Amino acid sequence: VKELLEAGVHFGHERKRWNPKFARYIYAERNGIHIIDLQKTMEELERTFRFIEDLAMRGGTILFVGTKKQAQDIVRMEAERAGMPYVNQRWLGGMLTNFKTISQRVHRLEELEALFAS
RNA sequence: GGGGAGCCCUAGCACAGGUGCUGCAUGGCCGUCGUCAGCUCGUGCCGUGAGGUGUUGGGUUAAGUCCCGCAACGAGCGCAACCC
Repeated sequence: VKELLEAGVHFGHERKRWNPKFARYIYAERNGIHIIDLQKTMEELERTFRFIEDLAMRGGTILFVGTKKQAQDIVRMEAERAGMPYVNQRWLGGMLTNFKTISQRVHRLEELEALFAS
């Protein structure tokens, strides 16, 4: 499934503007663009969804942050079904250092919903 | 009959007074740049740090007025509004 549906439509891309370490995950580089090796993918993927299975089998959440048309749409959609918060918007500065600030904004938006129903 | 009080007279005294200088010792009060849109606070991030950031970028407005971007998210005095 993973390997076989992946060759369905995605793998390698980008014109040789490649970061060193990333190309350790890479086989070939031809036809003009790199070729992703689905092996290391599935390695880091059994690992990934092991991590994800655990963290989801004790409750905790993780984000979906995507801000490029494509990605953007999907994330929010999936997020709603996934429950978890989505960031398809300007990932604002401080969000994960300024928790008290963003929480200010939140409580105020809750208050928007408050003073709106009155 | 005198002493005492508001009460005026004269010497003496402590004093008043002076629109005499000093706005380069000052308050207060007006000017003026100028209704020009300007001066900053808060957590976070960048910078060894002074500090920067926010406020530099584009369209727009009477406007730091609003939008877009965006390492920031906002917040106060200004502009406006509450006043005639």
